[PDB]
Amino acid sequence: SGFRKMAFPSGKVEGCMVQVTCGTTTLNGLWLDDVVYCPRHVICTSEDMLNPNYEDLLIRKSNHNFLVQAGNVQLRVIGHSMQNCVLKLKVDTANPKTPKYKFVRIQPGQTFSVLACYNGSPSGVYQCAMRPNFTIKGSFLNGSCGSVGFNIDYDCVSFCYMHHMELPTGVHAGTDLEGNFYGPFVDRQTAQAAGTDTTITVNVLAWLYAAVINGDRWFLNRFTTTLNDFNLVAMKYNYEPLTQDHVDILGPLSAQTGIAVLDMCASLKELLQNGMNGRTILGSALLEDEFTPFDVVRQCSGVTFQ
Amino acid sequence: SGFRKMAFPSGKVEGCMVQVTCGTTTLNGLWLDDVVYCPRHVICTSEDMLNPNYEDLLIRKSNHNFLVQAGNVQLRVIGHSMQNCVLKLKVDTANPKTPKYKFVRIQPGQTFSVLACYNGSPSGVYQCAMRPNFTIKGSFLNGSCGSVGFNIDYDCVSFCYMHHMELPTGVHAGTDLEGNFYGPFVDRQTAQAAGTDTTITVNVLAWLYAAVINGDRWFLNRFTTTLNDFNLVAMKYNYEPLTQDHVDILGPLSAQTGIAVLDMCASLKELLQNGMNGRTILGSALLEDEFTPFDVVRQCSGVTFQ
Ligand SMILES: *CC(=O)c1cccc(NP(=O)(Oc2ccccc2)Oc2ccccc2)c1
Ligand SMILES: *CC(=O)c1cccc(NP(=O)(Oc2ccccc2)Oc2ccccc2)c1
Repeated sequence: SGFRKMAFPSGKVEGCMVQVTCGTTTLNGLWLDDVVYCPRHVICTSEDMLNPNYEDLLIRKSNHNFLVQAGNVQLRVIGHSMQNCVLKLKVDTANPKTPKYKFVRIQPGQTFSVLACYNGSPSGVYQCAMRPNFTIKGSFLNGSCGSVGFNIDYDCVSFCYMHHMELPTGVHAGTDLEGNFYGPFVDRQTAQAAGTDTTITVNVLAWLYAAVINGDRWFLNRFTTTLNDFNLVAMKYNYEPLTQDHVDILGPLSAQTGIAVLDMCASLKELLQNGMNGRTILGSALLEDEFTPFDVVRQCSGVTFQ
Repeated sequence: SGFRKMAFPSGKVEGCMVQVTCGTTTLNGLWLDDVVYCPRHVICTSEDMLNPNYEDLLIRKSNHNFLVQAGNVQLRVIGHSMQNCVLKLKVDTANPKTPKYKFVRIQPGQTFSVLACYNGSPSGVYQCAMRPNFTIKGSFLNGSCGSVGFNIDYDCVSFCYMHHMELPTGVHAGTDLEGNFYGPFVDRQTAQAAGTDTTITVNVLAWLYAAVINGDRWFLNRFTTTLNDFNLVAMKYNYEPLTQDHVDILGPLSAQTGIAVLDMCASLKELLQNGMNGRTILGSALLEDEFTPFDVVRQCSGVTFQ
């Protein structure tokens, strides 16, 4: 029993984290095989905020202008190239700790673990979600860029996020590991702001199923809803539309608990319309939307506490 | 910016996790140097619930009745002893991945990371606190006992918790790494229940300071309180008494924000008496008490967003 915001064990990623320095700029990089991946921001100077031209900035650099430090070992850079908003530094040594890995570009509503790092040293691990507006609500201080986000599946690390920047609302923006930003953001000092965000409906429903699996049914009711009428309510509360595909995805949790998906939708509609009246669910007084259906199945028992 | 329930990076502990089997009972163990630590429950049989006599159960075992599996390598047990509610199995191989480590018995209100494991394989990492009633609100399924809790400080892992059992309210009980339970619990199938719990006042205050550091002052007021009058309110709301030592401990956060501790106490008193009125703090609609003052200082910037 119990339900926590749980991250993947971070060891396989810890062994990949390095420090990259170009001139006076230092940040984190990810060392896999003989390549180090890092934000291309590392070639920026103190003046290059407004409109840096990265191609122009990079042609002015040589391999030896890049310093890569892996623990107490300096790695020699033997090639460099830029791919979208990431730099790839070929080093003369393959990381002996490279895990089995993949690079994945995730959809909004998907969750992942973040290993926050400073100067190539991991500091903490936490779970977050790609928001519908393609920001993440992370916890990052200066020096954290190049920290990565990941999922682990049968010992294969799927990297999905590299941290670049903090927007004015305190939320975070970054790229996949091929350097393409999530969302409309660009790596330049221009007015950029998070777009209006929405609540991830399919994840709220998954977490209501987690609450039931764990033994709690207070918020359930005798009603059902059509998918159309639910989505009318959802739209009113700034929730994302629920698709038939989402309903399909919630199938296994529905079957484990015996609660039809559209019946849980009627539960959620009542919760939106009436609030919680001072009660909690899984120890929260708000509806939680940063657990996917897969996350619930992974963490919860396969046997419901009936 | 941002504030998350952050765990320590778990790699140094992952490399220590093994599987221990005695007869038909299997659970997790912790391999440090040439010793494996595990719950003494591993020598229990299917019938030994009510009142097992562990000394009697153990004298009936030999070294070879214990099977220790570390990845795909079997470790040979060459000695065994029991210390309180843990077993120590001397193996013929020192763990080459042993980190610098210590064993610590923590006070209630202290936090730590848990690496949940099954069959010696880590599954997830999360943060929790030793509650005042000496349970933890973990996330554990069958097979998780022997999973450990830990803090990391300058590459030294301080182990503080080994998981044993789940109580009827779904909260969790376990030992320090020398096998002494936290709380009054015993490892036998007898009616045992969590005692009434309280909210960890000094941690709530730390988290209010985190909210201010991150840029949010809505809940502040122009009032102060004496420590005595605050504790009268605290006692009324099932909060723990605040001591002058706690006030001292909150000194650095007070100094970083310019908010005297007793002024933050007046804030908290108002929040208890009036509720939040639909507002949130650091994205929570409840007052959070599983961040220590040390946790806040570690995660937050050293510069307040004024
Ligand atoms: C650390 C890192 O990798 C990084 C990546 C992108 C952007 C930034 N900092 P920022 O202030 O923008 C730049 C400044 C100078 C040179 C290039 C980019 O990020 C930012 C934040 C909010 C709005 C606009 C830009 C660091
Ligand atoms: C897995 C493990 O290490 C462990 C440690 C202590 C207790 C248990 N299970 P439990 O049902 O009690 C025992 C059963 C059989 C033999 C010995 C102990 O735990 C428990 C839970 C709630 C009330 C009382 C006991 C597993």
